Amino acid sequence: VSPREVGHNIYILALQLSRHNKQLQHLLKPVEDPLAYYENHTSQIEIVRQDRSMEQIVFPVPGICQFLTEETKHRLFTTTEQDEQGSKVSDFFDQSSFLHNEMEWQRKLRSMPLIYWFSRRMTLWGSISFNLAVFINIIIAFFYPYMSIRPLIVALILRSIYYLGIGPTLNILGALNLTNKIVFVVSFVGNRGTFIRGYKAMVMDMEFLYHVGYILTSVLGLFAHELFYSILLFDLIYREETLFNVIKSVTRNGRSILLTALLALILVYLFSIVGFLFLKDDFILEVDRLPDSTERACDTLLMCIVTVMNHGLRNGGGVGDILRKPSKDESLFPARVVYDLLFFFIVIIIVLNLIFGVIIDTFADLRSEKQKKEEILKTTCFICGLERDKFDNKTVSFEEHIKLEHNMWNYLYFIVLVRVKNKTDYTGPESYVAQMIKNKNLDWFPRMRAMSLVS
Amino acid sequence: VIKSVTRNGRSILLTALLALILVYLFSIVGFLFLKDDFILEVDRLPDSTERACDTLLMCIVTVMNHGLRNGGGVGDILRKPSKDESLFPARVVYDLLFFFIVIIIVLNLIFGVIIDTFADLRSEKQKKEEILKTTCFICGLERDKFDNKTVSFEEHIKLEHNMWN
Ligand SMILES: Nc1ncnc2c1ncn2[C@@H]1O[C@H](COP(=O)(O)OP(=O)(O)OP(=O)(O)O)[C@@H](O)[C@H]1O
Ligand SMILES: Nc1ncnc2c1ncn2[C@@H]1O[C@H](COP(=O)(O)OP(=O)(O)OP(=O)(O)O)[C@@H](O)[C@H]1O
Ligand SMILES: [Ca+2]
Ligand SMILES: [Zn+2]
Ligand SMILES: [Zn+2]
Repeated sequence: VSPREVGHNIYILALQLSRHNKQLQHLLKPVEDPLAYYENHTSQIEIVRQDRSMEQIVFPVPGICQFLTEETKHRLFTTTEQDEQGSKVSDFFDQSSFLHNEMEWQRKLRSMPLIYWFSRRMTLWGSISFNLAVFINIIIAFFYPYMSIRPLIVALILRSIYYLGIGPTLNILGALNLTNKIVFVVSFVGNRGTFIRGYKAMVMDMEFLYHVGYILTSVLGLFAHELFYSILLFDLIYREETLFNVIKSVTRNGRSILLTALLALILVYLFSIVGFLFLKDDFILEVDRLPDSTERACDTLLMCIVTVMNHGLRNGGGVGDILRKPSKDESLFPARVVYDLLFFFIVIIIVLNLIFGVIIDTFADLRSEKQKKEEILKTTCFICGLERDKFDNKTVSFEEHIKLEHNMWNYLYFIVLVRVKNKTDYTGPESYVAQMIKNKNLDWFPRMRAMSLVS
Repeated sequence: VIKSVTRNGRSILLTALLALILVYLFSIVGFLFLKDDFILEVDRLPDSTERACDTLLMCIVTVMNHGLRNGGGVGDILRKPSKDESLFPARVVYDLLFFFIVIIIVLNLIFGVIIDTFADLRSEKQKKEEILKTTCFICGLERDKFDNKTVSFEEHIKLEHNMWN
């Protein structure tokens, strides 16, 4: 038995009693301070019983709950998605076991000082890696083939190049990049705790495979050929969230873009068939022969298709740009004019612009989705889903409702308490919530209801 | 109109850095495999062709300067290959890949960002104007609360909740 636990229980009893006594309410207010400690370690939630009645539960916060990370909290709060009924409770509750496993990993990790310290500088390791990769690629670009502190680093690199040489500078930079990427991967695993789910889950994790590929590329740059260092420049997309969104603008409707490209290819095949059938003599292409200056590019259907696809798409005016220039007196001049105008209109003006139109549409779609998600998150309760306008002209404000009454993290703390507490010691509401969790029922989370609003 | 471009200038610059990285990769490939094809015509002030891929730096400069500025891409300036050559399919794939990846997509991301910014500015301006016109500055009540009331919204904002008062 610990006096602190008994004091906390008596404090919870006093808090419950103070609802009907103003003197107790005043005395329990904190001015080291026992009241302040109990107040920072006490939490409260609202639950709905079988009889659709709302009850306020006050419980002490489990000790393991102090190890939850602000990055994990922000990530959950910003990624949790609504369900068909428009409720985030399903996903937020589904992540509870992962949250508890993360708390236990953090508690285990903080006992290992070196590894915790290494895990605390993941951003530093990544920045160092990116800077080394940029410098290596710049040196390669500017010297290949051969034979803030950033200004200081550039000066040291110039001095190393001037004294030792480009090869030795590149070798030192590569070794440093490899050591730093290894430290970064060790820090990444120690922090994210991805092994906690399992070796299968860790392998399935895309970030971990991306880092492993980074490591392999760095090894290849160091040993096989320095030119493999260029691939590391792709880390810019990983590092930048705006560039990633810009690329998403294109990768969200990639199926649409590819179908448009297949449609362009089909129109090119048809135009090549027509040209082979009727304009064979007009496909004369000039050629710079290495040590005649023109060749026929439509003697076979395959080659004609290749010529059209390669040149008409890449020419502003279309296929007609590369074709032999016809004389007005020729009997096929109107046919050629119709051919050229039809290709330029159908393929260049319309089909080639469908890809850019799809990209623009995707841009707008991403903008609208992001705005809607931000609006919902900012102006709606995470748990109950009530809007800010329901709390206007109310004793309790929306901010207090989300800070004290329906705190999702307080609900998580209750779930962890129900998980850690022995079955024999459960109270009424603890047992009800445990039974509901066992039965896979979320009706105990409030929904569009608030005790402060109704009373 | 200039704000339409300067609001997401970071996005434009990141797109340009991405274009530069693709140009660096394409230049590396060309130097490794298409060195002989980088022949550029030159008007010498008082031979008429020069090799523009003898070093990686110069090749990068050539690609960045000409392939971005040419509608058809880098393939426009490269030596024209004969179908009988054993590298003709490689050259075709090179040219189509550069024109598709760099010109069609990457160069259009800047214009797409500009258009998106245009729309964002339009929507923000409309929302701000609507709020200002149809909401009380002080109390924030809308016009629809004053319908069928002795005191109208205009009188509420002119006499009752005057910010200048
Ligand atoms: N149900 C909810 N609806 C909306 N926002 C919520 C909800 N629960 C928590 N938040 C927000 O999530 C963030 C986490 O709140 P939290 O209780 O952790 O406060 P804190 O300021 O980080 O902690 P402390 O001040 O007690 O050290 C805060 O922005 C809080 O407003
Ligand atoms: N709280 C408010 N909400 C909305 N509009 C307001 C508010 N207070 C003032 N305004 C508007 O701001 C402008 C300034 O009003 P102001 O009292 O100065 O009237 P004025 O016509 O300029 O003066 P006067 O007629 O007395 O010489 C007017 O358009 C008024 O409608
Ligand atoms: Ca009991
Ligand atoms: Zn609530
Ligand atoms: Zn008012």
